[PDB]
Amino acid sequence: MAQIPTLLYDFTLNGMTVTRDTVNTVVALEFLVNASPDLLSLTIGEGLSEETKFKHLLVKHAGMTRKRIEERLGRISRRVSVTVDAIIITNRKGQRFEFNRKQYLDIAKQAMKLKLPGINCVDIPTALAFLEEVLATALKDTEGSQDDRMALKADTSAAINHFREMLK
Amino acid sequence: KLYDFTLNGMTVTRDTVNTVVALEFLVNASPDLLSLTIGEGLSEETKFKHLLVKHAGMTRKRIEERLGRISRRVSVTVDAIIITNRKGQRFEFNRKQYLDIAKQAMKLKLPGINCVDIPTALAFLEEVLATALKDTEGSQDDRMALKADTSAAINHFREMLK
Repeated sequence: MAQIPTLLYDFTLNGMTVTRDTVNTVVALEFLVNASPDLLSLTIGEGLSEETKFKHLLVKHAGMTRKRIEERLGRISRRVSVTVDAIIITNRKGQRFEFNRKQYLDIAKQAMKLKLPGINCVDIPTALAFLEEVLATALKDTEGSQDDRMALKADTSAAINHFREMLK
Repeated sequence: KLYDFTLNGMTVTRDTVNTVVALEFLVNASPDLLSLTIGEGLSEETKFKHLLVKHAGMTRKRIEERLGRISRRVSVTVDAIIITNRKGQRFEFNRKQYLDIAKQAMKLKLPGINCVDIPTALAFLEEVLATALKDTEGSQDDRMALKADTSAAINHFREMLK
């Protein structure tokens, strides 16, 4: 077993206090609905089920700092509504998309623990979705050093190719 | 071959390497990277403890590679380990105190995927999947879906490197 290394109510959203778990689910769903088709494709790729899209977006956002996810919450707070039973996302045209809170809080807990129900393996695609965020963040962190960026790409490329060969 | 390591002309043990490397990460990793790798809500000592045990799990080849790349940002003195950030600011840590904390950190068994080094994390996932794909008791349909989904995830990951 493995899990996302980033592990209540200490966040605020539309005048109400919420958990980090709720914030992560809200921000992931809002991105799912309102990111441009191009940004969504670049972020998670194509051919995923809606629940798997959420899982991969969730673990990327669950790694954000408090500071950065509070900045996100502020930017999108007016687009979201957390009710007793639902998380409701409004798109740029005013259409509302309802997501069952229970259902997505359970999906989120699966994803944070990299669990696949009924399958004896870590959720490898979700773990790789998280590692993509690690890579993207480490790459920005080198952008004033061509050497450090090259070493990071070369070392990661070697590892990802070794992992390709294992499946070939 | 040298049993210990060389840092800025000084012979240092793996214990010192692990502590230097973890402290350099703590100081110079972006807050975004730190959150991804160890989470938040940790005290300053606990941040180091988590970073220590994670870097201690890196192979010698990978840690010796890291050591070379950070050597220009670190200094080991009798009393202190000194980390310099990209702005020239110096952050100093009592060397004996943090070597002692490191011995305690070595006792931690953390559940998070260890991603202070991305190849290390990918090697863990590769091993875990190889095991699952070989235990043919369970569902062949499940295994073929997992293999297909993982290949697609690897292809999406690869795209970030071009």
